[PDB]
Amino acid sequence: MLGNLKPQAPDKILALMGEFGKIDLGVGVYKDATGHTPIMRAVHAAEQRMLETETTKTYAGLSGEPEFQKAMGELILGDGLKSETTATLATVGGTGALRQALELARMANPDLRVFVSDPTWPNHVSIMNFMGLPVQTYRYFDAETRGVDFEGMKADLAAAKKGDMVLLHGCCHNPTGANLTLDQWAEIASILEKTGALPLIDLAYQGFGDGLEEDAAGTRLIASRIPEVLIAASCSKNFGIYRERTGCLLALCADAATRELAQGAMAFLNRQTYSFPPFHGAKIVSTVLTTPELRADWMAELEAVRSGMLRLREQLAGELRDLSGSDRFGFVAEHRGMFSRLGATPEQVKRIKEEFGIYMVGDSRINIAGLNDNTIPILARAIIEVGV
Amino acid sequence: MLGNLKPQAPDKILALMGEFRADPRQGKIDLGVGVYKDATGHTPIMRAVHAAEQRMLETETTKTYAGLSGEPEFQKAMGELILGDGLKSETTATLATVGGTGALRQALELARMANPDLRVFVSDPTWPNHVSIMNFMGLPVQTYRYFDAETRGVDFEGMKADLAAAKKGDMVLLHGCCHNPTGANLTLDQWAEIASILEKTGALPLIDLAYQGFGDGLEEDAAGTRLIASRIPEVLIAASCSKNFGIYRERTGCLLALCADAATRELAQGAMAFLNRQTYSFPPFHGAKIVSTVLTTPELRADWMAELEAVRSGMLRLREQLAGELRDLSGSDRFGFVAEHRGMFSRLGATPEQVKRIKEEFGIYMVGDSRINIAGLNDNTIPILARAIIEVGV
Ligand SMILES: *Cc1c(COP(=O)(O)O)cnc(C)c1O
Ligand SMILES: *Cc1c(COP(=O)(O)O)cnc(C)c1O
Repeated sequence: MLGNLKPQAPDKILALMGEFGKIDLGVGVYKDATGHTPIMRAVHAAEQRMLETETTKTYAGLSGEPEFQKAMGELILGDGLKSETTATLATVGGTGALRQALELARMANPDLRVFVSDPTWPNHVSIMNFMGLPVQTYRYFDAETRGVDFEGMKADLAAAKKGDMVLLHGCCHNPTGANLTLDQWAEIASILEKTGALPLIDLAYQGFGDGLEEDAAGTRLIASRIPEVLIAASCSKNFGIYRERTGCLLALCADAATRELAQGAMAFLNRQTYSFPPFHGAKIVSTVLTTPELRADWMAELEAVRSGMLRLREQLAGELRDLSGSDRFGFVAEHRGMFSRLGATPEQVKRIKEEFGIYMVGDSRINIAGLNDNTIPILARAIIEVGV
Repeated sequence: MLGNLKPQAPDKILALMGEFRADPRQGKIDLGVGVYKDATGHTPIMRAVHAAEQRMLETETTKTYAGLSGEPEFQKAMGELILGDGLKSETTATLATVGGTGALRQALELARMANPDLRVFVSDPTWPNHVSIMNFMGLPVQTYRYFDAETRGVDFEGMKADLAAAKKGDMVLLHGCCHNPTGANLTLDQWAEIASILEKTGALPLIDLAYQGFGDGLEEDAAGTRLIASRIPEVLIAASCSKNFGIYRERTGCLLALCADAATRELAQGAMAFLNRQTYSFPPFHGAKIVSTVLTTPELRADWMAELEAVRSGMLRLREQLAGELRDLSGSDRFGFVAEHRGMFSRLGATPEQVKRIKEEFGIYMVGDSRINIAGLNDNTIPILARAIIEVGV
């Protein structure tokens, strides 16, 4: 039996995590000045309170806990949360939210295609291939301007037929760092409504872009326009609870009847995959979000992080500038998120890691959070010497 | 498009729970629960577990991404708990999953990858979530005789006669111990015979281990699992930590893939890691960390085993009380099976009419297939339940 198993290729990001004074600029995890990803204050306070209040660990709810579903929905959709038409499913991280989203959609439409961005988070395509779902890409990144090829994106999306799904990153686009503006989001809304394609929003960095509410702007706009939308959210990054594996899937529907259908289908999906969703991380989130004192502190720490990285971006672009007179490496300061695609060709990347000891994802994706004024100059010279 | 979604049926648990909660009767009983409950009808958090969570709170510095297939401490601690000294890492592939269910689903996916023409054989009856998962995946499900309705024991001749029809490559699902929902279990000699059948047919055994420690003890409950692990070169084992550790909601379990050689081990381990990544990526840390901490910390380990021990003994004497009550009431040893059955559950052998006659006449609720939870009994309940059984002529 097991001997017939075909060997499976390594994951882009996770691979370097293993192959890793070395400078780690790979895996999408935030790190403080001392190269450590700390446990957020509000999070630590939440767990302390949990240990004291919980009296049992019995089987809880199949789709998660009501407190979690309600909290997450308000965080993402703000006052646009139409409870009577929204289904919520607690999942094993954002990745699980995506999988469940793909399974739900396929159940409803056995003949669907998925339009993903060029480029996009690698696991998006691996999972789709695994499920056997036909993937279609759409122009998003402009390797020249290092921005978004909006004209090409609209061009490609216009072909989406009713029944197709279009995957968009709610904010802080992994791995490019290039993002759409609110006006651009409104145009996509037009396209989606004209074509009737079901949009699936990957929301894994709410808080790292321009703030909690602003980062959700595009998603709230799509939800206000399109009658049926899917949102897969991850609590890993913005709550700093990566290993807890907590996130959720929101299914926005047109009528209260369809909601019940989807909610049941969602609950069924958990049952056939792993039964109940993990409680610890979800419990942490609901505790932070529902406790005013804890929310305020969380918001503050998250704001501090976002600002820090934004401060690092200026520095990096500045260093490179001094090593170029006055040119092109400014995109770094315009990119919003935790990643930024440089441009270093495949061979250039390997050379940098094997010589300068700095690990960055093959497609030149660098994690700006894992950098500081003591390593920025090193990176600056490292990429300068690697030329082009 | 979501409106063209076929309506998925509700769990069923909730329905029974609602029917119960709605009953205005003051002395209604609920033996349909699927979790352990103490004398006061509560599902406590085990001591060693509460101590582990405290240790973690005071010693953990980060919650970054950890291991894709679980943590080394977890994998080793679990593997040794289940297989004891018979564990050989060079051939054992391990994967941390989201609960036992996750281990099952990942086992099915793994085997289907290895053999697309896989057929699964499950017992009659089995944990209903089993067939459900298989149906969802579209795997051919075959059944083998198991529960003898007249004696409430194992119809072994039927089991082996049916299992003889399994072909090389097919998968056979065995409950390692405390057969859910029947309570009827195989003896080591019967396991030895099953081993001979599996060897002869070349079928791959999938062992569901969700109650190690609830039957006759830790080592005793793993006996059958170990016999097969040594006899059969390729074995898959799906363990759960929900019940024996009382961490139901944490969602902790693991899939062990025993392979014929080290080359196959790396091949299996790589595929298992791939499977987690394609489903939900990294597995949940908390519950697994609690477990490994308890198993590796001597003081904790000891306290945990002592608490499990007490729990097992309590349910066992509770079975004797009921069996004795029935003995005095029937004037026969007809319900002696109650005392022989091991586990948290037991099938009375009552028909749906009987099950509902008991409910409407006695206020005692139970699963439609006459499956009761021994933990839901006590000195007050046993007398009532004993009478109900005799009264409806079960
Ligand atoms: C982090 C991330 C995910 C996955 O988050 P998990 O909680 O780790 O599963 C999904 N999509 C994108 C774009 C991400 O950046
Ligand atoms: C309880 C049980 C399971 C479930 O374990 P989880 O950790 O809750 O998924 C699996 N199989 C059997 C036979 C069980 O009794």
